[PDB]
Amino acid sequence: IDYWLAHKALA
Repeated sequence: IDYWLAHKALA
């Protein structure tokens, strides 16, 4: 992950 935190699948 690493980035996910500031990205997340969101929508």
